[PDB]
Amino acid sequence: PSPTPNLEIKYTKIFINNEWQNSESGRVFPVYNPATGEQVCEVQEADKADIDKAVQAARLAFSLGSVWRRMDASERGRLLDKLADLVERDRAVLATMESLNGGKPFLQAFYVDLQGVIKTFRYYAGWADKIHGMTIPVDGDYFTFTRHEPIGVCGQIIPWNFPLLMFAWKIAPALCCGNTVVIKPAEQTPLSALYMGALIKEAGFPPGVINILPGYGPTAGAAIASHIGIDKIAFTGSTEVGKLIQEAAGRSNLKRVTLELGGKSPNIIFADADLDYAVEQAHQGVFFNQGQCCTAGSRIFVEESIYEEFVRRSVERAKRRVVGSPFDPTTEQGPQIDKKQYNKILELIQSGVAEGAKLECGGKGLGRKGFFIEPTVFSNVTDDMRIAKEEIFGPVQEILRFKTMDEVIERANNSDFGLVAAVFTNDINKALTVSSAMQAGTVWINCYNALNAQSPFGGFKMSGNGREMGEFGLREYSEVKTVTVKIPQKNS
Amino acid sequence: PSPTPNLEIKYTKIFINNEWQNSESGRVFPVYNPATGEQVCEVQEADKADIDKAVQAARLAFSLGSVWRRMDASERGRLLDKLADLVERDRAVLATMESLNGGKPFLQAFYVDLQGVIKTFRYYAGWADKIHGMTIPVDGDYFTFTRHEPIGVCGQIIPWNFPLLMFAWKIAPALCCGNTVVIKPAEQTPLSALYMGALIKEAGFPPGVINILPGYGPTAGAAIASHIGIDKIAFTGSTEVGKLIQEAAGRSNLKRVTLELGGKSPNIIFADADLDYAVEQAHQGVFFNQGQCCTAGSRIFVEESIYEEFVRRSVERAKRRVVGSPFDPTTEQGPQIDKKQYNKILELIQSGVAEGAKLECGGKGLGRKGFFIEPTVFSNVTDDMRIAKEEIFGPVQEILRFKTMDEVIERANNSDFGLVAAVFTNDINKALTVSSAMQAGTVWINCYNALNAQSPFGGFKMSGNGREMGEFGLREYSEVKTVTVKIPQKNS
Amino acid sequence: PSPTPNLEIKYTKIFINNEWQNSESGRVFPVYNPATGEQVCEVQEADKADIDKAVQAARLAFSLGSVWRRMDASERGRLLDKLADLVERDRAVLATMESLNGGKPFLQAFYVDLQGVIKTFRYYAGWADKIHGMTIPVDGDYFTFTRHEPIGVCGQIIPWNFPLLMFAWKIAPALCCGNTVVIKPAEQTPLSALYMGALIKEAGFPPGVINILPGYGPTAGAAIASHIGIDKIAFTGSTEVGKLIQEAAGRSNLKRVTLELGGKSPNIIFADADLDYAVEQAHQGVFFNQGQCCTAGSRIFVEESIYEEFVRRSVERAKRRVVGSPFDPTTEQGPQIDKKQYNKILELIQSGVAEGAKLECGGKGLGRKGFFIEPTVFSNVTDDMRIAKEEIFGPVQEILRFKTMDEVIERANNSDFGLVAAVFTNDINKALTVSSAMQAGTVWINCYNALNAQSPFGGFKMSGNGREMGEFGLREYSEVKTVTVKIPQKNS
Amino acid sequence: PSPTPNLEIKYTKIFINNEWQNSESGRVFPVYNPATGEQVCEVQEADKADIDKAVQAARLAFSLGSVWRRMDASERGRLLDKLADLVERDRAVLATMESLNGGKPFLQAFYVDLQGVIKTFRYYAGWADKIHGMTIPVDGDYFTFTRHEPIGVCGQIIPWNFPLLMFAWKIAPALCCGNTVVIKPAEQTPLSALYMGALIKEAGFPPGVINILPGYGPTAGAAIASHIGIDKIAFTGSTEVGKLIQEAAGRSNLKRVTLELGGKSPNIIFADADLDYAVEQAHQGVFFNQGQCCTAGSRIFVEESIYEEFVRRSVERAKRRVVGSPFDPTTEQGPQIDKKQYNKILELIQSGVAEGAKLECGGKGLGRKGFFIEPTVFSNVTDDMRIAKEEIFGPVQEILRFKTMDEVIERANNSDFGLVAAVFTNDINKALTVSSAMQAGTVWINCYNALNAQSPFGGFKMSGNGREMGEFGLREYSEVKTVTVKIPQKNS
Ligand SMILES: NC(=O)c1ccc[n+]([C@@H]2O[C@H](COP(=O)([O-])OP(=O)(O)OC[C@H]3O[C@@H](n4cnc5c(N)ncnc54)[C@H](O)[C@@H]3O)[C@@H](O)[C@H]2O)c1
Ligand SMILES: *[C@H](Cl)C(=O)NCCCCCCCCNC(=O)C(Cl)Cl
Repeated sequence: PSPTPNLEIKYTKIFINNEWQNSESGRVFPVYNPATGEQVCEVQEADKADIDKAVQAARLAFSLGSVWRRMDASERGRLLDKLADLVERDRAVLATMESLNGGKPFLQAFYVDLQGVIKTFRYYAGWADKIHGMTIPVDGDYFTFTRHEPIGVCGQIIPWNFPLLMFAWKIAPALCCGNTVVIKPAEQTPLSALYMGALIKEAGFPPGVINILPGYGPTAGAAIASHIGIDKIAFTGSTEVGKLIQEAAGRSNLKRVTLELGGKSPNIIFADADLDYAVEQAHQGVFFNQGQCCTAGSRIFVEESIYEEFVRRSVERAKRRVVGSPFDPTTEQGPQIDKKQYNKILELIQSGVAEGAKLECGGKGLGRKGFFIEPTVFSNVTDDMRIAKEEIFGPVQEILRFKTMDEVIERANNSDFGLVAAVFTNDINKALTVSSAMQAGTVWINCYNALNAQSPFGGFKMSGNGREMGEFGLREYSEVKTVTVKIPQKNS
Repeated sequence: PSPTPNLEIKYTKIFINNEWQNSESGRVFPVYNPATGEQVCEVQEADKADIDKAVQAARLAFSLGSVWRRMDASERGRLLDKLADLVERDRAVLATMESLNGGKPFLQAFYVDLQGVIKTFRYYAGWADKIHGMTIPVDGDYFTFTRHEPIGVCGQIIPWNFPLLMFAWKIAPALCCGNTVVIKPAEQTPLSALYMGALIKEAGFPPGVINILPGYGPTAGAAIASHIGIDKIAFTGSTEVGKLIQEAAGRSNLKRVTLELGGKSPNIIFADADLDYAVEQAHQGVFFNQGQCCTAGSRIFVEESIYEEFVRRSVERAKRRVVGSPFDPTTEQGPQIDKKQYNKILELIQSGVAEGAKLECGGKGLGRKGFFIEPTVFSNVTDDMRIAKEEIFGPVQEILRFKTMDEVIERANNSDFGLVAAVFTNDINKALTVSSAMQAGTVWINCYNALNAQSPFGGFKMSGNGREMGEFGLREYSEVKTVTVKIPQKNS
Repeated sequence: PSPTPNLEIKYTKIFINNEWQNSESGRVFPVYNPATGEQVCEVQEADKADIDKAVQAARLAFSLGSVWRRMDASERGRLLDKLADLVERDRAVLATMESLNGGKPFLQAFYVDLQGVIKTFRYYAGWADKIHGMTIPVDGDYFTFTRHEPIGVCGQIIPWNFPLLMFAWKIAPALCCGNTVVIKPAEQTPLSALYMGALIKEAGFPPGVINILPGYGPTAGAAIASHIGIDKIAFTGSTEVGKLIQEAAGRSNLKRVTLELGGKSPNIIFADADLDYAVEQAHQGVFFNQGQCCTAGSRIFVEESIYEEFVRRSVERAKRRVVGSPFDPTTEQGPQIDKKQYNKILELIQSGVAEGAKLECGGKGLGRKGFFIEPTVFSNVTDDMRIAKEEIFGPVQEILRFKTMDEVIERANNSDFGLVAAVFTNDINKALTVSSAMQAGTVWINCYNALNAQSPFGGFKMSGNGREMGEFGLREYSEVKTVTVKIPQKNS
Repeated sequence: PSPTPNLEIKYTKIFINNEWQNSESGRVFPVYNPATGEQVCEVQEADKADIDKAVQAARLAFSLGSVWRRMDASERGRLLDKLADLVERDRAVLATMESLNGGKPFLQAFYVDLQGVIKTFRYYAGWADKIHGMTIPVDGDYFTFTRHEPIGVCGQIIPWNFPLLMFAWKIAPALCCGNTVVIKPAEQTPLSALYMGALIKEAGFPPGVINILPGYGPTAGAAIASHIGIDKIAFTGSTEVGKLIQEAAGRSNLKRVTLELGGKSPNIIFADADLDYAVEQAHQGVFFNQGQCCTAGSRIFVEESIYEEFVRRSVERAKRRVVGSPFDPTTEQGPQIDKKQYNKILELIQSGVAEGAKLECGGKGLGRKGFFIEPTVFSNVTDDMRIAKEEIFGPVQEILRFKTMDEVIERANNSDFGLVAAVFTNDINKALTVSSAMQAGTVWINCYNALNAQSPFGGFKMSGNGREMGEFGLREYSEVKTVTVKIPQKNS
């Protein structure tokens, strides 16, 4: 596959009730190509007034007796499958847009992100008519059952590091369960979300079931978080804003909250691991998607006896990693998303030099247009360094050494985060002891970043709450109702 | 059974690490009998310094390799069953304490509250070794499974209207899942919870697994809600404090939050219901437990053709309702909990008279000592009256009229609350249509207040977040971990 | 839609390993049109040697490391969805074939049977990657989980009354779970099953995963039931043959057995039912599919006070029921399947007259070409009559009267069968009491023959064992393996 | 604990409807001590006439409106817990009976069998009120739910090798689900089951819910298997009789059937296993319970490089295994059950010698009284030998050698049985590849005979049908009913 030549950005308006609208204020905001710094287009800027219009449309679409509420659950599923068909048809267009707008190498957006999007919609297409309540053998002369209903209007806020994939992760389970949605893409990367609005219309979703509101965080995002007519919010982003979201839910209407936030995830390499394999997994585990990934394995603990060789191989690999234009097929790493993130990464790199970590390679920006940074490897990292504690979200690998299993379990768990973890060993007892002891929502054994539509994902500790993907991803998008019926005489 | 004669209050200290402790400040606080106003005893007053000690004890008991972590899940269940046996042995003592301290008629404390306590422990005793994760047929050469682990240190805050029962509702699922607990009873009603500490020690729970911290809201309660070493908080109480709890969770450490809060629940009586049964069920649905129940059916909608007869019968029932000493076996209604609640009820009664509802009977305090209120009935209630909107938590029945099913569904659902609802009709189509349309966590058909250990309970909208009881109550007290193992070759 | 003009039968051979094969013996057997008696075509006649070759192909396709075993579960689901797409593409052809071969009115095969086929494949397409095992908190220092594996080679035998729909009901869950299949359509109706083999190949199922073996019962069917290389058998047909199947499994290799067999199902009409609706539902409930349906409501019990009016309305409806050529859009009822069934029906009708049931209308064959029987209604049926006890499988309606709920529950359950039951009443207490007391696998309330892909179906008593459709339909097609791993130290 | 001095055998009669009855014929049968050959007592001999009375009693106890059918599910659970309490109270008496009657060393009966009995009853006590049906979001305007009802009268036939444990495994899930039971202990070992009747009466089960019918196979057992009034049969015993049971169910009334039958289970030892641990586990895995265990690891495959050392260590262990009086605390191995089993073992030992296996030690009877056999080890066993294919059920260990993982997987799976399997290795990849490839219902990794009340258990292939223990054990004892209600308008 090749990037779509001369990609037209057709959809730049607010999507409400299946109609393209200007912002109430008339304001628009610029969207950039992070690889060149040039403006790609302008987009209508949603603010609190547009959120209120979107919530009203989503609320009306959810009303008892509406098309969306009366629809067979199996037909909700068919609509998700139709949406997957349209994404597959437009796969190269959407991957080009993800590359252009988000800086991802086009072939990675096509084979990773877009494959994840399609598989997510197809997976949840299958769940819609398989969401079951229960019947319960309660005490007394009663018939008791549960109804698993949609919650209602779900507000969703997503970040710039996986714009389209996070859009799909959020709307697929919500729609699977029968909710309606007001979703706010990141101001950096609204474009593929807006294109999805055109596919949502083309697939035949009833108006108001999905409303897409491009805009800034403190305006549009905060309006969603505090809205008294939104029943549930899902947020993926920084831990700092996660706190604000949960606080705003409590101050407003006690909407249900799920969060996916930062990580500083440990990747533990025992001396019996295959080094060809573990070095490459650990390299991808921290450098994938320009380092802009919540799952980044940013604390690699390596057993002492293989530490020097592991560092040696990792440095050779980082020095070889190809940075360049996202449309070039040889590019492995594109730019960071913007100047703020670029500056944040360099400041943390500078703190690592100042705190005495060993800079093995990289450590500087490239002098090109856009926001490109050399693949950077630190060794001799220790637990109290800022780079060992703070999420970098950049192409910065950190390698630590350990001696014993009990020691590395303690150090791996000594974090306020707990998103993912990994252990590489062939010893069954160590693998299961370490994976059971990790305080993390996903633990990989002999792999890294193995995510699948079928398996739930989410944080321990301050990395978030709730799970996404899998069956358990549905639980955050339903409200349980118990119905208890007096009967004349109960028999088993 | 008879109230225990000359009940002495043996347990008045703070319970941490299975030992009885004085408050760090040295302060005690008085506990009163709401039927007489007399002081019953004094109890050690926990504050932030005591909460800090309790969290440390609970964290140590939760450490990997501890007695509580290593215990077979089936043996966690055995301990809950042993606790139930001890409650059963001491049922009269505990019911006497609930009557003396909480104002509940002794026979109701004995046959309702204590029965629910025993059944709750026995129910969750059976779940401990039946909490299952899953194995998942993910894409790719992987073996994927989930582990359902305890979260950690759970802080629990409970109110004064069901002191012992809410104690059991909170600690039983938490312990069943393997958590450790710091629990704060209401300052009005600490005594039965402290007695439970003695039984917890006698049953053999490891030290630090349950810690019981009597004290006030802004001191002990707020110290739990903002504690950075508490992983999860559960709260039952006012909507106003629930909002503060959820905000404090976001501001502090993003601890997981469940809430059970206010209600203004509708009870819908159709003309084809069994009338005398519906009158009695709706009477109990308002007046049970001195009206101090989150489930109170405080908006009774009666179809117009039976409205006058329903009111007349309801008024006759409320006039003969026996109000008196909780220890007297003829007493149906004890006092309200304290002067603050007493005054709140009286002011809402005045608002009902001022806004033109028809005071059919009652409406005043009874006697001079304690906090007794005449059973009160308002008819001709309309939806915009304060007594139709605000939770009263007193013995005040509100009766409204309606004409059509569509109308009453809309009016029932027009509420920021959504805790329970009921419909009385012999028509299967009406019953299913109304119960499916209610925006409430529990809907009763031809009954009211039918609560069972087996069935989940909780609020829609601002009545709460999450569910308690049943299998689903366990979901708030576990963390899901996904483990994904790379394998050489997958076969189905 | 309209019948495919001049339908040529393209597929007439045995389907093994995605190849079209002649019988090992060279023998063929004729296939007839039951509406004219004319021979439609000849089909290769499978016998024991052909079954043996098919089992070998299915076994090789199930080998560890094979394409079908290694495929992602989600990709097994995609293949079922592709098969559904192809059935939809060829819907009119397939409905024409079911009409020409089976006698079903074309419009019914198109809108009922073929819709069920498509919905069945699409439903199970969604389950394949959602079949989960469990992880278990066992006693001791162990990690225990379950794998739900396909059983292996499944033998399936289906009857002539729903040839294509039952073909789908059988193969869809078996393939969903990852099994391979040797399936034997009824000798009267092999044609649509053979066409499906072409679609199975076109969709891309690996060779040997589905093998289709047309032939006779005591030859091909018996060879499947006794085969020592078949792990599981599923049979739908007569109770008599079901007994032979279970016996043959015990005598041979103890293959797992599920059975769907006869019924004599009760349909209970209380005096408050809507007669316009209930008369039509009970009419369709006996007469659907020429009366050739296991779910037939062949014992209608009508409350005394509306019995005469119900009989009057039922007779009027039967007298207007249009019998004729299946291709005529106005036809409601086609012919019976063959002369043997035709003769069985008429002999039972004669038994009814001889035992004193009141023949209200019908009772004779129509005297044209083909096997057409007048729609027949008996009133004054009593429980001891042959027609009240024996499954007729023809267009014969039996109407009984009852007085009390206790009485009708006892008479309804006084059967060796227990496939289905129904109750028509608006009284919620009677509806739930009757439905709960029925000894039947499916109970309808205020409807009849409401079957859905999402709902499990199957018999109590001698109407069968196991369930089909829904999630539970999967349980008969997987084998549970428990894996228990010793670990150094368990923690919760 | 010590064996109970002066053990009186108090309960020797038939147990029907909670009454002790004489046999209808008047016959009694003798019961022997297999360590001495002496007669212990005589027991009333049930035959067809007694089965008939028991089925009538069980049917009446199951009728709608009976005490057992109306009981809260939670109270069925309380009765199982009470039965566990009484077994614990009488643990030493019951273990003395199992030792005296079954030949089990008393300490093994006390610490293994009786612990399993108690844990089984306590586990299923917790399931009774947690058996849930589902509510289902079907297509069309319907409300659909399932109820999981008890099947009815369950016949249960158990063997002599774990008399009390198998009695508990059978009646616990049946009663949990609400069935009634007619259970026939083995003629060799009726005593502990009859004692359980006294405890069942003492615990307070309603009359007729459990009926205990001591007697022989072709008389009492065949009467159960053929009974037209029994809904379900469960049988544990020989493969040959299991085939007869399944055939008899087909011939009689199509009762549902579960079977636990023979095994020839493989135990695979890789060179990288912990060798001394593996030797001891594999020794217990074949010699436990006098070798009379369906799970016996009677094909030990040892990787060639550790084969000679493994043989030498296994021979040393067998030569020191203490065979002697079951009441003696030094005894590890008691006698075989009776003269028939003794002779069958001796003949198979001769077969191994004749066919060229290396007799390393043992091979003859021990002493002159009772049925004691020397612990016997064969090495250089090959797959075609009779001792490698036929279940011995005696203290005969067989050791085989292998070279590759692919080879040992193929040889382990080349069997008509598939009850259990095990693999010993410290390599995670080999452990998971082998366990996934095994055609067996339980696979242990680095352990053997790790059985737990929480884990389901049962055979692949001819080792049986169905699963026992765990949640899945309940599925064989419930009947699923789908209830589908027409509703005016469906909303999600
Ligand atoms: N996958 C993730 O969890 C993820 C994604 C992006 C960034 N981060 C972390 O965040 C750091 C900073 O990046 P960022 O500033 O773009 O993250 P961010 O949290 O500010 O932005 C994520 C989303 O939150 C919206 N948002 C911002 N402020 C909001 C507010 N006050 N109220 C409601 N919504 C608001 C944003 O518009 C965007 O849609 C990064 O360095 C990284 O460490 C994590
Ligand atoms: C005995 Cl199994 C028998 O005759 N069964 C057929 C009953 C068919 C009822 C009408 C067809 C229903 C079509 N719908 C479906 O197949 C749904 Cl997908 Cl379950």
